Amino acid sequence: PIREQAENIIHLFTLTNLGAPAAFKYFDTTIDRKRYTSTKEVLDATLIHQSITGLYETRIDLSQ
DNA sequence: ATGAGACGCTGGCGATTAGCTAATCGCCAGCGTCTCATCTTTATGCGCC
Repeated sequence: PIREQAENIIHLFTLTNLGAPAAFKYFDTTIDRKRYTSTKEVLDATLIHQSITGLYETRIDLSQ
């Protein structure tokens, strides 16, 4: 039914939530958390030194 | 002429689970012949505008 599928579509949003990844379920399908076990890709990413309203963005290209 | 709005351990381990070039050196390399002819070219030796 449509209602249950809506509730479980709602359940799926925690995967797209901001922040730490935590587990959840869709019906009986336990959907675990996707942890990022390697931090090598950050080393050549873009450092974002930040400000309280997110209006004043200062960006640093981590290539030095 | 009342009954909604306020939703979790995760990070830091082990310990699986999975998977990959690279640096060093050594080995070891298809080869055998003949015939036949064919042309060149070189060393030396001989001549004045």
